[PDB]
Amino acid sequence: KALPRLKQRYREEIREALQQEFNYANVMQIPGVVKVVVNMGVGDAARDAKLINGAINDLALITGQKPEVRRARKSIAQFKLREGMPIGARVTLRGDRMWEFLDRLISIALPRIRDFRGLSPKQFDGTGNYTFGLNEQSMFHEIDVDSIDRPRGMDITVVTTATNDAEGRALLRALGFPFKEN
RNA sequence: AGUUUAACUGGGGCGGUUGCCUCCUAAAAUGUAACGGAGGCGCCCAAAGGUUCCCUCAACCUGGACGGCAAUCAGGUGUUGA
Ligand SMILES: [Mg+2]
Ligand SMILES: [Mg+2]
Ligand SMILES: [Mg+2]
Ligand SMILES: [Mg+2]
Ligand SMILES: [Mg+2]
Ligand SMILES: [Mg+2]
Ligand SMILES: [Mg+2]
Ligand SMILES: [Mg+2]
Ligand SMILES: [Mg+2]
Ligand SMILES: [Mg+2]
Repeated sequence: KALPRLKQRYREEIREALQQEFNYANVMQIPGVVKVVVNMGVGDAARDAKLINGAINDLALITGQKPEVRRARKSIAQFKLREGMPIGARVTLRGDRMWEFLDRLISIALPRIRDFRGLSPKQFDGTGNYTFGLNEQSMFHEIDVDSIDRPRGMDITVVTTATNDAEGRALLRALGFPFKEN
């Protein structure tokens, strides 16, 4: 009875546009976004685990889902890290949660991006993938700026079903992220 | 005053060893020496035990920023090279 505007968009207009613009043999060659990944590894828990709790608090308030933290999958003396210390916080999505969060992000954080300049095609990998790292956490609405103690990191990435980068870029710009003009 | 004050030893003495475990020497059953070649043990564990269940890496291209050659990542060749 309730469902996200991007879900509808995908069903009716994005799918039709991509089909027309690439002449797929079948309807569903249309790649579809698979997983929005939201993790973080500070690397500072090796000296103090207090900041990890705050980062997870930010992740929970941003998502409402309870992020996990992983240990030192290997151990490195140079990084002063031993296996078993928690360094990486994760929080994942799927489906309606994926696209509600994506709509909120596109509507709020992107126009809210200080000195926003658009994102380039070239950080793809040719297989329809898209991932990079957030300047600052404070960009988000539900988070409180008066309570942020130290500027820490967040990431909410997107992925595709695209076989190559061509379809990935086509559908992604159809969704309408701010690609550069070069 | 009665006694003790090791053996191995390529002469003795000084060095080193003295039991146990792994490999090679070992001639494709076992076994098989040398002061031959090389390494460890005199523990750890209420779970690192039992069982049931889930699942499997690392190699890999990219980076909304720190964050770098490497921190967490997901897309999608991935057969122990972890
Ligand atoms: Mg894809
Ligand atoms: Mg006598
Ligand atoms: Mg003798
Ligand atoms: Mg002699
Ligand atoms: Mg001698
Ligand atoms: Mg034999
Ligand atoms: Mg003999
Ligand atoms: Mg020894
Ligand atoms: Mg058990
Ligand atoms: Mg992935």
